[PDB]
Amino acid sequence: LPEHWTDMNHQLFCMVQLEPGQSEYNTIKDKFTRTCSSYAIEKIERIQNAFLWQSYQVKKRQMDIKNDHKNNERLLFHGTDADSVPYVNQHGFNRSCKNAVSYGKGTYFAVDASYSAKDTYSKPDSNGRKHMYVVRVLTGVFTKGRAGLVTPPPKNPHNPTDLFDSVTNNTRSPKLFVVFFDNQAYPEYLITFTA
Amino acid sequence: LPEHWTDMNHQLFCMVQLEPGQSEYNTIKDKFTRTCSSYAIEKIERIQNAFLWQSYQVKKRQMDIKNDHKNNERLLFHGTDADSVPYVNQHGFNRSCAGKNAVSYGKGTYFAVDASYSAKDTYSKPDSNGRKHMYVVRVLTGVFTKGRAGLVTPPPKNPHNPTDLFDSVTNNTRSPKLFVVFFDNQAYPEYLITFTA
Ligand SMILES: O=c1[nH]c2sccc2c2cc(OCc3cccc(Br)c3)ccc12
Repeated sequence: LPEHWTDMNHQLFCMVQLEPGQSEYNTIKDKFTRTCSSYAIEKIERIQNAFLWQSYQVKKRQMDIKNDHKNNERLLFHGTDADSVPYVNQHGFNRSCKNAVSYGKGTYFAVDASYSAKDTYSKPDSNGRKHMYVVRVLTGVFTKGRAGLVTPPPKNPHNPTDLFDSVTNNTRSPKLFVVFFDNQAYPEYLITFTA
Repeated sequence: LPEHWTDMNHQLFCMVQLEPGQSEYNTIKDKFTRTCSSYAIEKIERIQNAFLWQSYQVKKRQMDIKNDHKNNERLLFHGTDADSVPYVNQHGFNRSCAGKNAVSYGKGTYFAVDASYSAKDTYSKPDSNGRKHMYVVRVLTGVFTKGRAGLVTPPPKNPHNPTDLFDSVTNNTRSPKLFVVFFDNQAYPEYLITFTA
């Protein structure tokens, strides 16, 4: 388990509220304020989920072998409703769980926090609180998505089981990625914020 | 990787044809013929898929820790069409590709206790040469309950703690004949039986 995690008294799941003004909080807040500087941050939590981390790291090691390079991970954003937050913290992102799915039936992740900050995604709750994850995503080798995909396309129609790792809206200048498998995304931080 | 697998000389995938009279072949044939005595096996292949095995074994270890001393794994059957076999061999069972079952206990991947169920033409569709295809699958059934057609994940054990889930669902908890799983890497395709009438 990562060095920057804090001790969990022999437990496997903890949400740790970050200390404002320390390097870790500052780094995550800056990623958010790059595009969401008009919002108000209530708190940032580090998600320490040993099981989800384990499964994700196995997939990363496999994708690093398959792709023969270690440039397969991106840090992306995911806005969701308050009622989904406990599920994501414990189980991560589930493609089987309203919004447009124009690039395929997977879990969507934004390059810019401002996109995930839309009320359609980070739905404000009874109190006006909005919720956005900072997510480690194994985007790997990607291609343009399209409606109705249930997996990424093959890299070559001649070898139909050798797949792209993810899809995007635009390969030259991506603003969203879609992944189609359990444990290709690790929810690393939860930002609680208002407009 | 299991020590009795063939050496794949650094390759990550291969299908190994088994020999009749070996215990490994005979136990699978016996498990199949217990309910499919009218069909005849062409061949049995051991599926050696390093990446699927790694991710499955991680999930098994997690479930064994979480459930504390449950037998979490069952050996079940899955009939499918020839067009799906390359994908399953490489990538396993994808709930997003699964058909609606004639009796639906949820939107997931279905596995049968009896080979006879998987042997129905509706699952193990005969190909253009009359070959039918059935996997023998290690499935992490864990702690289960009776499913419902509307499920896209197993239900919670307790409605006041919605994130603490059953591992799988079944048609009948007293006499299970099918199980449904809703997550990737909860089922390892271990053998492929090719068979005919
Ligand atoms: O942060 C997100 N959270 C959630 S919760 C349900 C969908 C999304 C989403 C979709 C996203 O893209 C959907 C989409 C799909 C097609 C065109 C355009 Br533009 C945008 C991007 C980010 C998120």
